[PDB]
Amino acid sequence: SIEELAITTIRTLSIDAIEKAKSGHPGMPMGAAPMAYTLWTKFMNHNPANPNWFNRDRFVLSAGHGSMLLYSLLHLSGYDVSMDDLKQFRQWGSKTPGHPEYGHTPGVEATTGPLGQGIAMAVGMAMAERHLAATYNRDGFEIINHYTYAICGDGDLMEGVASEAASLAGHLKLGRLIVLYDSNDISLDGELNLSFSENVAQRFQAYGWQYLRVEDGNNIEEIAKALEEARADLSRPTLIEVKTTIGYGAPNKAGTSGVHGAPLGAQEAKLTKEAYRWTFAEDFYVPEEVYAHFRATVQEPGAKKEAKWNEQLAAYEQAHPELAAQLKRAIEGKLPDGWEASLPVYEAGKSLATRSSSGEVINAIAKAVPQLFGGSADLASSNKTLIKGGGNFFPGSYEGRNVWFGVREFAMGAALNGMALHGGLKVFGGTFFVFSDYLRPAIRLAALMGLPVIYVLTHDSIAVGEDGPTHEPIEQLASLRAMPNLSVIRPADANETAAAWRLALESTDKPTALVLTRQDVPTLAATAELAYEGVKKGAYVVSPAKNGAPEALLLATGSEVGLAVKAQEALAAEGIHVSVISMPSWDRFEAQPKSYRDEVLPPAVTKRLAIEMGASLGWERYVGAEGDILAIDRFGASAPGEKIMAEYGFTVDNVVRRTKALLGK
Amino acid sequence: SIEELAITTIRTLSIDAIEKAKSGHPGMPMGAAPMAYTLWTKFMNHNPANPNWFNRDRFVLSAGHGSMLLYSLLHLSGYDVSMDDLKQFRQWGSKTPGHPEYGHTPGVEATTGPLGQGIAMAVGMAMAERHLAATYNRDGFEIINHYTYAICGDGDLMEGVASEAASLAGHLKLGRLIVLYDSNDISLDGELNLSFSENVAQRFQAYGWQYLRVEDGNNIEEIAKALEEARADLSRPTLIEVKTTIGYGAPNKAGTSGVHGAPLGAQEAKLTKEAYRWTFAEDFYVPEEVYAHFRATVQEPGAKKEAKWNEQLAAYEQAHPELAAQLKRAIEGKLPDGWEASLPVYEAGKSLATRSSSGEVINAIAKAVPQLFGGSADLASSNKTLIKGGGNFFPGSYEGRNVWFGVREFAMGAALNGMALHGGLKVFGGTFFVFSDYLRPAIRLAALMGLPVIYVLTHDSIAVGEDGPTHEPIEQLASLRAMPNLSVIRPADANETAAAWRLALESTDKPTALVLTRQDVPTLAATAELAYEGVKKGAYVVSPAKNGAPEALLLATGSEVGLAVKAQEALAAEGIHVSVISMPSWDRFEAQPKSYRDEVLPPAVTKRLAIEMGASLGWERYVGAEGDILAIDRFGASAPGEKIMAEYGFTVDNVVRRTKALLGK
Ligand SMILES: Cc1ncc(C[n+]2csc(CCOP(=O)(O)OP(=O)(O)O)c2C)c(N)n1
Ligand SMILES: Cc1ncc(C[n+]2csc(CCOP(=O)(O)OP(=O)(O)O)c2C)c(N)n1
Ligand SMILES: [Cl-]
Ligand SMILES: [Cl-]
Ligand SMILES: [Cl-]
Ligand SMILES: [Cl-]
Ligand SMILES: [Mg+2]
Ligand SMILES: [Mg+2]
Repeated sequence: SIEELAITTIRTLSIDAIEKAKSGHPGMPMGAAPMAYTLWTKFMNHNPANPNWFNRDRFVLSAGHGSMLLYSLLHLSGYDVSMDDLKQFRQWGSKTPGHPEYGHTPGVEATTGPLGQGIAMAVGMAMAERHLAATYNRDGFEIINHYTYAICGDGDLMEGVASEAASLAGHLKLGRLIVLYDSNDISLDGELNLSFSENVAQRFQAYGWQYLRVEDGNNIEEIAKALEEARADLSRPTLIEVKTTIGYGAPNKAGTSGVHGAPLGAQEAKLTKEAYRWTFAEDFYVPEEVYAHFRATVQEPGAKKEAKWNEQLAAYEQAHPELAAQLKRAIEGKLPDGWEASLPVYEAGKSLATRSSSGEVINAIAKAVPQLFGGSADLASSNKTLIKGGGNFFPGSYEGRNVWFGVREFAMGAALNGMALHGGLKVFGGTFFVFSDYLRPAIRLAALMGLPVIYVLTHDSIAVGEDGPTHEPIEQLASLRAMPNLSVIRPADANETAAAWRLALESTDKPTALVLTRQDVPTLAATAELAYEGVKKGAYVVSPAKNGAPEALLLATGSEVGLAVKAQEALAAEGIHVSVISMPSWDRFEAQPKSYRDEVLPPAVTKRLAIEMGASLGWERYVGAEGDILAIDRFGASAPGEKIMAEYGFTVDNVVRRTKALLGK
Repeated sequence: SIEELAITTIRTLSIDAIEKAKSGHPGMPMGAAPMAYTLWTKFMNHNPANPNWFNRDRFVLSAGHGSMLLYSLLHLSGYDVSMDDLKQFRQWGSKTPGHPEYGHTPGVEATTGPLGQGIAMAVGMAMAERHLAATYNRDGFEIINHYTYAICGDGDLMEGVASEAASLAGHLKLGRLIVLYDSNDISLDGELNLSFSENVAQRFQAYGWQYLRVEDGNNIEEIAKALEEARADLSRPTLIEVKTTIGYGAPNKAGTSGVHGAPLGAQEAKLTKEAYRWTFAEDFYVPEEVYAHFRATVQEPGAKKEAKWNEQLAAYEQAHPELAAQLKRAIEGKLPDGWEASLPVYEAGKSLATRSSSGEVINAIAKAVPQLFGGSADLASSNKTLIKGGGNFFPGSYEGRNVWFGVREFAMGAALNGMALHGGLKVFGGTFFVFSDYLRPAIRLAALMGLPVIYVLTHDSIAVGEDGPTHEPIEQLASLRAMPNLSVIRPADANETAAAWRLALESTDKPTALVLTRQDVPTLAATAELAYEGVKKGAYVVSPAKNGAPEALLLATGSEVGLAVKAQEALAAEGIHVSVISMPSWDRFEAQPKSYRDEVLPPAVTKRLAIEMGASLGWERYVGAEGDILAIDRFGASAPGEKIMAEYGFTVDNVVRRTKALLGK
């Protein structure tokens, strides 16, 4: 049968590439190839000629170690994955990295490897599909309509982020999300029973999922059957548990954890090929009949599906020209001409938390930017993230723009990544800066994939006060500044906050963390003028010395900028002139040339005090060896916030006092 | 009824404390007072006169926003929490912080606030209780035998950490763990149905838990019946869903999310006490007959119980004097005198990954230190954590010392906090450094509570190779360096690894992260002699300049110390003389006096190159303004590790070219 031979071809390309690499994970591709074959050639709607076709079904390999299965299917389907690419598995600069990397392989929809997260990112994709369908499907035109598939394994189902995401997806009745569970009773350290014994069916049923079981993971009629039932039932996400033998066919290693994560070896790979009836003498061998089978089943149907969808789009264009022009910009990642003029501008004196001015920026933008979409992990009323009038994102009204993620920071991070990968949306999530730790691995995959997600991180310091040190960030700032390709902006007032929002929405290729206060911040007088370009360049001179030549520089961020300005005013009354530097974003300031940075931090002004309510790690770069740091390198406390700040030294007097010491006065 | 009157006292005290603080969370205490009084006064075995009684039931309030419910029961029961303490809720330095703080309050077993983690810490405590029962109990002496209780809310049960922990606890059949779920259909933003609609009972049964439902959370008899059923089924852990009205008794605010986290206000407070029939008209008032009731239900029974256990203990001493002697030492936190003699010492040049030398050290410490208990998150084969011959921690064999946490990093981390809090064990957990992000919030809780937990974090760098950038740490070091009260050690070789393990085990008041390699690192010349004092001082000259007069300093950590010594050798062969500095721990170095710091880092020697395969943040502190940093501020790649390290510039020839450039040579 041609189906069997395609499946053996997949199994054997995967083995050989892993042998040549002397590295990788054979056991999962060997057992999962039939289910992956069946989904890829019989149910999934995609076009190898255009992996960016916007209405394609989205596929996610959550069990990322199995990546040679993905690459085998990509290559045989005619994606731009060549045979030489498969012979470069796990090699420097290749298009077949050991775990799936989005942006490095055509057709790969998401970077996985960190277990659990792929499922949750698929949930994100399925949410973007329903929200987009409800925004653009009008008057008989079903322009957004597609499934989200994922293959996961035992480890994915032990990770909490996948529990969070399954709960959320079932709650939202995401009927177009179908997960195939590679259920092989094996994890990395040995038998599944070492660590895991849940009734997975009963658990996914408690979330509101359709559960289906495949007894024989090699029987493609039982698999295709399960897939038909899953695609039929659009009222619930589906989990298809497919019982497999890890390393199926290896006479000595099938069913053992030894086959999870190291090459079969030349001896056992020979015996496996014999067990497969794979007669052929050559390695990396694909019979022409297999390329032909894949042409017939995938390449050629895929191009007609997309052609036929291009026809429906052209008619929608003519029927609904504005709506289609909006959709086309959304797909292209563009914002509506002139949206930015809708941003608020705040006068000096006006005092409100930067979480509150964030709240106002959001609603101001939300009208001008239809593509904005997001929410909070059960803190909308504290983070100030609600889009008023925007609607609740619910199965009865997927057009609603407010997502109620629940107390699931980590699912929220990864769903956000998934929505951004889908395309068509600008997306944000809110929580307390301290609990940004709960989604830390999702922030990392955003950075690695270069996804311009936006984190709304409020309650940024010890000024939080009474809820105490579990709720008071100290190190989180430093911990994000050290992450590559993560933009971090801690705006100093309402105007820097609108600037920060603007830059974050203009980002195309990296996540932005917005660090915001619980407590009021009075608006500075220069920021209305300078914030957008000032924040654009990471740091600037928000308040220059009045006598032009500063005797020392005060360096501050967020709320502390106001503190430093009031110290400046006290100091100049005494005849001591300093320049205050706002430093809303280290990463963007380091992106500028030294010509600019030297205009902000003039080398001749060696006396520099840093002022920031957070760990000191890193501050020596900017204050230098004659400078001083006023920071916090200890945990906080449970007390009114202005009192903590005082006992920790963030007072006008102590700033003046430390500045005077720097100058020998 | 005296029962009602005590329950109403709890409620009023909670309301009054929040009013006076003008901050706090009345909703949960108001709804959950009955269940907590029932557990506290009728089932828990505890002694207010000794909160450290070792065989007490352990209680954790996972829903830590309800702190005043805990402080009320502690005050009323005769723990060292005064009325003045209750009147200082949420104030500076007070014994009643806004969320419970272990070590800041008598009777408080864990710091909570961050949702989900309370349940998983309680799982760890129950794990501790069974490992210690299996170790010390003998026929006729069930000397270790007590329950673990927690109270959680809806938010706890959305958190991934509590799904992981529940799964593991069901798998481990921890029948003595009983969780009371305050099920009030409300969360912080509104109704539970915004975000959460699952069948909790069905999910928890899928884990292997017993599920019990109390329909009227004010009926203390129905609560008592569930606790009796739950305490009687020791084959499974129990979840009791207690249907409660949040803010019960407040005629306006009961059952709304506005009573979650703000004071009632004086009006609603008056109206609430009216509904309760509380007519004393004095804030912070306790009827004398309520104290007397708690003294009859808690104080006197508690002293009798500990006293009976102490009689038991002395009987156990007589019949099993050696085990009783070992038990007493474990309880008091001591290590077997002389244990450190057992640590291995490695000849120079012996070449071994520090994960493998960690493995060796682990089994050396384990043979000499019975109380060592630990495991990995499905990465024992790769982290090298297995205790050989130590047995498997299962219900067959709770005396087994190897714990299979599964792919549950965060539950692992939180459960380690639980075991350290219980007392009597030295605990560790293994996973990839890059996946330490998955347990970040529990690392923070260890630091905050000062628990000498040990993290075994292998695969520390790009040397990991073919698995790619999702698996290669970059920023993790900087992220842990910035955290208060966390010790981070990245040993240079096998001897610094031995010394690191020794210091992490010797710790009493802070956790320790061990940053270990995948790849071999040769053992340096001088570490056999210098490692212990050297790592103890955080940084030390490991290879001083041959001629005694350094032209520059090479600063390095971990596997890069090797590289630095080769460069030094090459440099010396051209007439250039540099000193090499090992810095296994920044935190330990900063704890040295300046006189010693200036001796390792002579202010005279301005020309310094730091060398570390991770983010640059904070190295300017040690290289200074005329310094240079050879670091990695980008993500990694999929390739053989050697290939990546060379492309990223960690080669002998490149360190030499940098050093010469520093010296204008
Ligand atoms: C978050 C995370 N933790 C740990 C790992 C290491 N790891 C990779 S696969 C795996 C488990 C393998 O078991 P399963 O998912 O059942 O896959 P199978 O071996 O059956 O292919 C683990 C722990 C990981 N990649 N991500
Ligand atoms: C990890 C984490 N996320 C968010 C918060 C903020 N927060 C505190 S309580 C809560 C949820 C409130 O619901 P529930 O747990 O049901 O408590 P109830 O209001 O019913 O007392 C949230 C999100 C937190 N403390 N920790
Ligand atoms: Cl608040
Ligand atoms: Cl104790
Ligand atoms: Cl203590
Ligand atoms: Cl004995
Ligand atoms: Mg498996
Ligand atoms: Mg609730």
